[PDB]
Amino acid sequence: MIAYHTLTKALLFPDIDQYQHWHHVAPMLAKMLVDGKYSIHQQYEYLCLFAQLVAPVLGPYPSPGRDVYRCTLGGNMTVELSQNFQRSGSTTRIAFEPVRYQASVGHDRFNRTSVNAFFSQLQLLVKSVNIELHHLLSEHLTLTAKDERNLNEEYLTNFQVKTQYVVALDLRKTGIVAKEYFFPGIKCAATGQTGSNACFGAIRAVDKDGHLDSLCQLIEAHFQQSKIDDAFLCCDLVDPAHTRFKVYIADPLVTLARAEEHWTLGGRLTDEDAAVGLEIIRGLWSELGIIQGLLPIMLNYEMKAGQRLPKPKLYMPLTGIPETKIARIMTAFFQRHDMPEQAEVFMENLQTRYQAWLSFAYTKEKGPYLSIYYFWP
Ligand SMILES: Cc1nccc2c1[nH]c1ccccc12
Repeated sequence: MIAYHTLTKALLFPDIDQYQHWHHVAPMLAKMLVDGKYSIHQQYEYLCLFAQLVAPVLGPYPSPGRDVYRCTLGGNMTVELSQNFQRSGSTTRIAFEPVRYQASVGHDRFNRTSVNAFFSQLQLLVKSVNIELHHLLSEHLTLTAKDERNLNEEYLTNFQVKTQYVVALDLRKTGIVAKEYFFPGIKCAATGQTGSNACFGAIRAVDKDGHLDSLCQLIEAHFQQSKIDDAFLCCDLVDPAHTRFKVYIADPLVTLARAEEHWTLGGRLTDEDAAVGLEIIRGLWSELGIIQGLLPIMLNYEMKAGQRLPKPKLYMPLTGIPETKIARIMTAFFQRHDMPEQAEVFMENLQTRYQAWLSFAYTKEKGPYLSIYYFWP
Protein backbone atom coordinates (compact mmCIF):
# COMPACT_ATOMS: atom_id res chain seq x y z
CA MET A 1 0.00 0.00 0.00
CA ILE A 2 3.02 2.26 0.46
CA ALA A 3 3.53 2.41 -3.31
CA TYR A 4 -0.05 3.63 -3.73
CA HIS A 5 0.27 6.33 -1.06
CA THR A 6 3.61 7.32 -2.60
CA LEU A 7 2.49 7.70 -6.22
CA THR A 8 -0.61 9.52 -4.95
CA LYS A 9 1.80 12.21 -3.70
CA ALA A 10 3.35 12.56 -7.17
CA LEU A 11 0.77 11.77 -9.90
CA LEU A 12 -1.23 14.58 -11.53
CA PHE A 13 -4.53 13.33 -12.96
CA PRO A 14 -6.02 15.43 -15.77
CA ASP A 15 -9.71 14.99 -14.86
CA ILE A 16 -11.89 13.97 -11.93
CA ASP A 17 -12.76 10.60 -13.49
CA GLN A 18 -9.18 9.35 -13.77
CA TYR A 19 -8.70 10.64 -10.22
CA GLN A 20 -11.67 8.69 -8.86
CA HIS A 21 -10.71 5.54 -10.79
CA TRP A 22 -7.20 5.73 -9.32
CA HIS A 23 -8.29 5.95 -5.68
CA HIS A 24 -10.80 3.14 -6.37
CA VAL A 25 -8.61 0.58 -8.16
CA ALA A 26 -5.02 1.37 -7.14
CA PRO A 27 -5.36 0.53 -3.39
CA MET A 28 -6.61 -3.00 -4.09
CA LEU A 29 -4.15 -3.37 -6.98
CA ALA A 30 -1.35 -2.37 -4.60
CA LYS A 31 -2.30 -5.03 -2.04
CA MET A 32 -2.45 -7.71 -4.75
CA LEU A 33 1.01 -6.79 -6.04
CA VAL A 34 2.32 -7.14 -2.48
CA ASP A 35 0.53 -10.45 -1.88
CA GLY A 36 1.87 -11.71 -5.21
CA LYS A 37 5.47 -11.12 -4.03
CA TYR A 38 6.18 -8.45 -6.63
CA SER A 39 9.43 -6.57 -6.15
CA ILE A 40 8.85 -3.01 -4.95
CA HIS A 41 10.05 -1.81 -8.36
CA GLN A 42 7.42 -3.73 -10.34
CA GLN A 43 4.88 -2.54 -7.77
CA TYR A 44 5.62 1.06 -8.78
CA GLU A 45 5.97 0.09 -12.45
CA TYR A 46 2.50 -1.47 -12.67
CA LEU A 47 0.66 1.04 -10.48
CA CYS A 48 2.04 3.91 -12.56
CA LEU A 49 1.37 2.02 -15.80
CA PHE A 50 -2.21 1.60 -14.58
CA ALA A 51 -2.62 5.35 -14.06
CA GLN A 52 -0.83 6.34 -17.27
CA LEU A 53 -2.31 3.74 -19.63
CA VAL A 54 -5.49 2.19 -18.16
CA ALA A 55 -7.20 4.95 -16.19
CA PRO A 56 -7.70 7.16 -19.31
CA VAL A 57 -9.68 4.40 -21.06
CA LEU A 58 -12.04 3.66 -18.13
CA GLY A 59 -14.58 6.34 -19.08
CA PRO A 60 -16.54 8.51 -16.65
CA TYR A 61 -16.56 7.27 -13.08
CA PRO A 62 -19.85 5.33 -12.62
CA SER A 63 -21.13 7.07 -9.50
CA PRO A 64 -24.59 6.01 -8.25
CA GLY A 65 -27.29 7.27 -10.59
CA ARG A 66 -24.94 8.45 -13.35
CA ASP A 67 -26.22 7.93 -16.90
CA VAL A 68 -23.06 6.61 -18.56
CA TYR A 69 -22.07 3.71 -20.77
CA ARG A 70 -21.89 0.84 -18.29
CA CYS A 71 -20.01 -2.45 -18.01
CA THR A 72 -20.18 -5.45 -15.67
CA LEU A 73 -16.49 -6.09 -14.95
CA GLY A 74 -16.23 -6.65 -11.23
CA GLY A 75 -20.03 -6.72 -11.38
CA ASN A 76 -20.51 -2.98 -11.83
CA MET A 77 -17.33 -1.39 -13.27
CA THR A 78 -15.29 -1.15 -16.45
CA VAL A 79 -12.33 -2.76 -14.62
CA GLU A 80 -11.95 -6.14 -12.91
CA LEU A 81 -9.04 -7.52 -10.90
CA SER A 82 -8.07 -11.17 -10.53
CA GLN A 83 -5.17 -13.09 -9.00
CA ASN A 84 -3.60 -16.24 -10.43
CA PHE A 85 -2.07 -18.93 -8.22
CA GLN A 86 0.36 -21.61 -9.39
CA ARG A 87 3.59 -23.21 -8.21
CA SER A 88 5.77 -20.84 -10.26
CA GLY A 89 4.21 -17.86 -8.46
CA SER A 90 1.28 -15.48 -8.02
CA THR A 91 0.51 -12.96 -10.78
CA THR A 92 -2.04 -10.14 -10.79
CA ARG A 93 -4.19 -9.35 -13.82
CA ILE A 94 -6.19 -6.25 -14.74
CA ALA A 95 -9.12 -6.58 -17.14
CA PHE A 96 -11.09 -3.70 -18.59
CA GLU A 97 -13.28 -2.56 -21.46
CA PRO A 98 -11.63 0.44 -23.17
CA VAL A 99 -14.20 3.23 -23.26
CA ARG A 100 -14.23 7.01 -23.67
CA TYR A 101 -16.95 9.43 -22.60
CA GLN A 102 -18.25 9.73 -26.18
CA ALA A 103 -19.98 6.37 -25.76
CA SER A 104 -22.05 7.93 -22.95
CA VAL A 105 -23.18 10.96 -24.99
CA GLY A 106 -24.03 9.38 -28.34
CA HIS A 107 -20.84 9.67 -30.41
CA ASP A 108 -19.87 5.97 -30.34
CA ARG A 109 -23.02 3.91 -29.83
CA PHE A 110 -21.29 0.50 -29.90
CA ASN A 111 -17.93 1.71 -28.50
CA ARG A 112 -15.69 0.68 -31.38
CA THR A 113 -13.03 3.43 -31.28
CA SER A 114 -11.65 3.38 -27.73
CA VAL A 115 -10.09 -0.08 -28.10
CA ASN A 116 -8.15 1.32 -31.06
CA ALA A 117 -7.10 4.38 -29.06
CA PHE A 118 -5.95 2.22 -26.14
CA PHE A 119 -3.95 -0.14 -28.36
CA SER A 120 -2.18 2.85 -29.93
CA GLN A 121 -0.98 3.81 -26.44
CA LEU A 122 -0.33 0.32 -25.07
CA GLN A 123 1.94 -0.56 -28.01
CA LEU A 124 4.18 2.41 -27.10
CA LEU A 125 4.90 1.07 -23.60
CA VAL A 126 4.88 -2.70 -24.33
CA LYS A 127 6.69 -3.38 -27.60
CA SER A 128 5.84 -7.10 -27.60
CA VAL A 129 2.09 -6.43 -27.88
CA ASN A 130 0.79 -7.40 -31.33
CA ILE A 131 -2.69 -6.37 -32.48
CA GLU A 132 -2.78 -8.16 -35.85
CA LEU A 133 -5.41 -10.54 -34.46
CA HIS A 134 -7.50 -7.55 -33.38
CA HIS A 135 -7.64 -6.38 -37.01
CA LEU A 136 -8.33 -9.90 -38.32
CA LEU A 137 -10.98 -10.91 -35.76
CA SER A 138 -12.97 -7.71 -35.19
CA GLU A 139 -14.85 -8.22 -38.46
CA HIS A 140 -15.90 -11.76 -37.52
CA LEU A 141 -16.90 -11.18 -33.88
CA THR A 142 -18.22 -7.60 -33.63
CA LEU A 143 -21.05 -5.55 -35.13
CA THR A 144 -19.81 -4.12 -38.42
CA ALA A 145 -21.51 -1.19 -40.14
CA LYS A 146 -23.34 -3.53 -42.52
CA ASP A 147 -24.63 -5.59 -39.59
CA GLU A 148 -25.78 -2.35 -37.96
CA ARG A 149 -27.97 -1.60 -40.99
CA ASN A 150 -29.80 -4.94 -40.81
CA LEU A 151 -30.22 -4.61 -37.02
CA ASN A 152 -33.54 -3.86 -35.34
CA GLU A 153 -34.21 -2.36 -31.94
CA GLU A 154 -35.80 -5.72 -31.04
CA TYR A 155 -29.84 -9.16 -25.99
CA LEU A 156 -29.70 -6.17 -23.65
CA THR A 157 -32.59 -7.23 -21.43
CA ASN A 158 -30.65 -10.44 -20.66
CA PHE A 159 -27.01 -9.31 -21.05
CA GLN A 160 -27.47 -5.68 -19.90
CA VAL A 161 -24.48 -4.05 -21.61
CA LYS A 162 -23.29 -3.25 -25.13
CA THR A 163 -19.74 -4.52 -24.47
CA GLN A 164 -17.93 -6.09 -27.43
CA TYR A 165 -14.24 -5.85 -26.45
CA VAL A 166 -12.40 -6.51 -23.19
CA VAL A 167 -8.63 -6.23 -22.70
CA ALA A 168 -6.73 -8.16 -20.02
CA LEU A 169 -3.23 -7.13 -18.92
CA ASP A 170 -1.54 -10.17 -17.38
CA LEU A 171 1.03 -8.52 -15.11
CA ARG A 172 3.69 -11.21 -15.42
CA LYS A 173 7.02 -10.60 -13.70
CA THR A 174 8.83 -11.18 -17.01
CA GLY A 175 6.69 -8.52 -18.72
CA ILE A 176 3.07 -7.78 -19.52
CA VAL A 177 1.16 -9.99 -21.95
CA ALA A 178 -2.16 -8.71 -23.30
CA LYS A 179 -5.30 -10.66 -24.19
CA GLU A 180 -8.47 -9.58 -25.99
CA TYR A 181 -12.03 -10.84 -25.49
CA PHE A 182 -14.53 -10.53 -28.35
CA PHE A 183 -18.21 -10.72 -27.36
CA PRO A 184 -20.24 -11.44 -30.53
CA GLY A 185 -23.64 -11.27 -28.84
CA ILE A 186 -24.62 -8.01 -30.52
CA LYS A 187 -23.31 -9.11 -33.93
CA CYS A 188 -25.38 -12.30 -33.64
CA ALA A 189 -28.52 -10.35 -32.71
CA ALA A 190 -28.24 -8.78 -36.19
CA THR A 191 -27.02 -11.67 -38.37
CA GLY A 192 -29.05 -14.39 -36.64
CA GLN A 193 -25.80 -16.35 -36.35
CA THR A 194 -25.01 -18.61 -33.42
CA GLY A 195 -22.12 -17.92 -31.09
CA SER A 196 -20.39 -21.09 -32.29
CA ASN A 197 -20.63 -20.22 -35.99
CA ALA A 198 -19.15 -16.78 -35.24
CA CYS A 199 -16.28 -17.81 -32.95
CA PHE A 200 -15.36 -21.08 -34.71
CA GLY A 201 -15.73 -19.37 -38.08
CA ALA A 202 -13.39 -16.62 -36.88
CA ILE A 203 -10.73 -19.13 -35.81
CA ARG A 204 -10.90 -20.94 -39.15
CA ALA A 205 -10.66 -17.63 -41.02
CA VAL A 206 -7.43 -16.71 -39.23
CA ASP A 207 -5.98 -20.25 -39.19
CA LYS A 208 -5.61 -20.40 -42.97
CA ASP A 209 -3.40 -23.52 -42.76
CA GLY A 210 -5.96 -25.55 -40.80
CA HIS A 211 -3.71 -26.33 -37.82
CA LEU A 212 -6.69 -25.85 -35.47
CA ASP A 213 -9.38 -27.56 -37.56
CA SER A 214 -9.02 -30.81 -35.61
CA LEU A 215 -9.40 -28.99 -32.30
CA CYS A 216 -12.44 -26.89 -33.28
CA GLN A 217 -14.24 -30.00 -34.56
CA LEU A 218 -13.80 -31.79 -31.22
CA ILE A 219 -15.13 -28.81 -29.26
CA GLU A 220 -17.93 -28.21 -31.78
CA ALA A 221 -19.01 -31.86 -31.64
CA HIS A 222 -19.36 -31.59 -27.87
CA PHE A 223 -21.25 -28.29 -28.08
CA GLN A 224 -24.04 -29.63 -30.31
CA GLN A 225 -24.16 -32.96 -28.46
CA SER A 226 -24.27 -31.14 -25.12
CA LYS A 227 -26.61 -28.60 -26.79
CA ILE A 228 -24.62 -25.56 -25.66
CA ASP A 229 -23.77 -22.46 -27.70
CA ASP A 230 -20.41 -20.71 -27.67
CA ALA A 231 -20.51 -17.50 -25.63
CA PHE A 232 -17.38 -15.57 -26.67
CA LEU A 233 -13.73 -15.88 -27.66
CA CYS A 234 -10.30 -14.77 -26.49
CA CYS A 235 -6.86 -14.43 -28.07
CA ASP A 236 -3.31 -13.53 -27.07
CA LEU A 237 -2.16 -10.20 -28.48
CA VAL A 238 0.99 -11.77 -29.95
CA ASP A 239 2.12 -13.08 -33.33
CA PRO A 240 -0.94 -14.79 -34.88
CA ALA A 241 1.07 -17.98 -35.45
CA HIS A 242 1.89 -18.36 -31.73
CA THR A 243 -1.40 -17.29 -30.13
CA ARG A 244 -3.84 -19.31 -28.03
CA PHE A 245 -7.52 -19.23 -28.98
CA LYS A 246 -10.07 -19.87 -26.23
CA VAL A 247 -13.82 -20.45 -26.65
CA TYR A 248 -16.01 -19.79 -23.62
CA ILE A 249 -19.38 -21.19 -22.58
CA ALA A 250 -21.81 -20.34 -19.80
CA ASP A 251 -24.12 -23.05 -18.45
CA PRO A 252 -27.01 -22.23 -16.07
CA LEU A 253 -27.05 -25.91 -15.02
CA VAL A 254 -24.69 -25.54 -12.07
CA THR A 255 -24.17 -29.20 -11.14
CA LEU A 256 -20.89 -31.04 -10.64
CA ALA A 257 -22.12 -33.67 -13.11
CA ARG A 258 -22.56 -30.99 -15.79
CA ALA A 259 -19.14 -29.44 -15.10
CA GLU A 260 -17.55 -32.90 -15.33
CA GLU A 261 -19.33 -33.43 -18.65
CA HIS A 262 -17.97 -30.17 -20.07
CA TRP A 263 -14.50 -30.65 -18.58
CA THR A 264 -13.90 -33.82 -20.62
CA LEU A 265 -15.82 -32.64 -23.71
CA GLY A 266 -18.25 -35.52 -23.23
CA GLY A 267 -15.47 -38.10 -23.02
CA ARG A 268 -13.49 -36.76 -25.98
CA LEU A 269 -10.66 -35.62 -23.67
CA THR A 270 -9.02 -38.75 -22.26
CA ASP A 271 -5.45 -37.57 -21.60
CA GLU A 272 -3.72 -37.83 -18.23
CA ASP A 273 -3.83 -34.09 -17.54
CA ALA A 274 -7.61 -34.00 -18.01
CA ALA A 275 -7.99 -37.01 -15.69
CA VAL A 276 -5.98 -35.40 -12.88
CA GLY A 277 -7.80 -32.09 -13.28
CA LEU A 278 -11.14 -33.92 -13.26
CA GLU A 279 -10.11 -35.54 -9.97
CA ILE A 280 -9.10 -32.25 -8.34
CA ILE A 281 -12.24 -30.44 -9.52
CA ARG A 282 -14.52 -32.99 -7.84
CA GLY A 283 -12.65 -32.45 -4.59
CA LEU A 284 -12.61 -28.66 -4.84
CA TRP A 285 -16.29 -28.54 -5.83
CA SER A 286 -17.31 -30.76 -2.91
CA GLU A 287 -14.93 -28.96 -0.53
CA LEU A 288 -16.29 -25.53 -1.46
CA GLY A 289 -19.88 -26.72 -1.80
CA ILE A 290 -20.92 -24.92 -4.98
CA ILE A 291 -24.63 -24.13 -4.68
CA GLN A 292 -27.14 -25.17 -7.33
CA GLY A 293 -29.16 -12.97 -10.80
CA LEU A 294 -28.02 -16.59 -10.75
CA LEU A 295 -24.37 -17.07 -11.71
CA PRO A 296 -23.77 -20.08 -14.00
CA ILE A 297 -20.70 -22.26 -14.46
CA MET A 298 -18.28 -21.34 -17.22
CA LEU A 299 -15.55 -23.10 -19.15
CA ASN A 300 -13.06 -22.33 -21.89
CA TYR A 301 -11.06 -24.61 -24.18
CA GLU A 302 -7.62 -23.51 -25.35
CA MET A 303 -6.13 -24.12 -28.81
CA LYS A 304 -2.51 -23.67 -29.86
CA ALA A 305 -0.77 -24.53 -33.12
CA GLY A 306 1.29 -27.40 -31.74
CA GLN A 307 -1.22 -28.89 -29.32
CA ARG A 308 -3.03 -32.07 -30.38
CA LEU A 309 -5.98 -31.72 -27.98
CA PRO A 310 -7.92 -28.77 -26.55
CA LYS A 311 -7.25 -27.81 -22.94
CA PRO A 312 -10.18 -27.06 -20.59
CA LYS A 313 -10.58 -24.65 -17.70
CA LEU A 314 -13.61 -24.48 -15.40
CA TYR A 315 -15.04 -21.41 -13.63
CA MET A 316 -16.93 -22.08 -10.41
CA PRO A 317 -19.35 -19.46 -9.00
CA LEU A 318 -18.37 -18.71 -5.41
CA THR A 319 -21.72 -17.09 -4.57
CA GLY A 320 -23.32 -17.91 -1.23
CA ILE A 321 -20.04 -19.44 0.02
CA PRO A 322 -18.67 -17.75 3.17
CA GLU A 323 -15.39 -15.97 2.50
CA THR A 324 -13.92 -17.76 5.53
CA LYS A 325 -14.36 -21.13 3.80
CA ILE A 326 -12.85 -20.16 0.45
CA ALA A 327 -9.87 -19.09 2.55
CA ARG A 328 -9.96 -22.29 4.62
CA ILE A 329 -10.25 -24.49 1.52
CA MET A 330 -7.68 -22.63 -0.61
CA THR A 331 -5.06 -22.66 2.16
CA ALA A 332 -5.37 -26.43 2.57
CA PHE A 333 -5.32 -26.86 -1.21
CA PHE A 334 -2.06 -24.94 -1.65
CA GLN A 335 -0.55 -26.85 1.28
CA ARG A 336 -1.43 -30.25 -0.21
CA HIS A 337 -0.18 -29.32 -3.71
CA ASP A 338 3.25 -27.86 -2.80
CA MET A 339 2.32 -24.17 -2.94
CA PRO A 340 3.45 -23.00 0.51
CA GLU A 341 3.81 -19.37 -0.57
CA GLN A 342 0.17 -19.04 -1.62
CA ALA A 343 -0.95 -21.10 1.39
CA GLU A 344 0.99 -18.64 3.55
CA VAL A 345 -0.80 -15.53 2.26
CA PHE A 346 -4.25 -17.08 2.63
CA MET A 347 -3.26 -18.23 6.12
CA GLU A 348 -2.14 -14.70 7.03
CA ASN A 349 -5.45 -13.27 5.79
CA LEU A 350 -7.40 -15.90 7.69
CA GLN A 351 -6.35 -13.72 10.64
CA THR A 352 -13.06 -5.86 2.65
CA ARG A 353 -12.94 -8.10 -0.44
CA TYR A 354 -15.54 -10.24 -2.21
CA GLN A 355 -14.38 -13.32 -4.12
CA ALA A 356 -16.75 -14.07 -7.01
CA TRP A 357 -15.22 -16.88 -9.08
CA LEU A 358 -12.64 -19.63 -8.77
CA SER A 359 -11.24 -21.07 -12.00
CA PHE A 360 -9.17 -24.22 -12.36
CA ALA A 361 -6.83 -25.61 -15.01
CA TYR A 362 -4.17 -28.29 -14.84
CA THR A 363 -1.01 -29.46 -16.48
CA LYS A 364 1.39 -31.66 -14.58
CA GLU A 365 4.06 -29.57 -16.30
CA LYS A 366 3.08 -26.59 -14.13
CA GLY A 367 0.66 -28.18 -11.65
CA PRO A 368 -2.67 -26.76 -10.54
CA TYR A 369 -3.59 -23.43 -12.16
CA LEU A 370 -6.18 -21.47 -10.17
CA SER A 371 -7.54 -17.93 -10.35
CA ILE A 372 -9.82 -15.89 -8.08
CA TYR A 373 -11.92 -13.09 -9.58
CA TYR A 374 -12.95 -10.31 -7.20
CA PHE A 375 -15.96 -8.01 -7.33
CA TRP A 376 -16.06 -4.36 -6.35
CA PRO A 377 -18.09 -3.35 -3.23
C1 LIG B 1 -12.78 -9.68 -17.89
C2 LIG B 1 -13.41 -10.93 -18.50
N1 LIG B 1 -13.53 -11.02 -19.81
C3 LIG B 1 -14.08 -12.10 -20.37
C4 LIG B 1 -14.53 -13.16 -19.58
C5 LIG B 1 -14.43 -13.10 -18.17
C6 LIG B 1 -13.86 -11.97 -17.64
N2 LIG B 1 -13.84 -12.09 -16.29
C7 LIG B 1 -14.39 -13.27 -15.91
C8 LIG B 1 -14.59 -13.85 -14.63
C9 LIG B 1 -15.18 -15.11 -14.53
C10 LIG B 1 -15.58 -15.80 -15.68
C11 LIG B 1 -15.37 -15.22 -16.94
C12 LIG B 1 -14.77 -13.95 -17.04
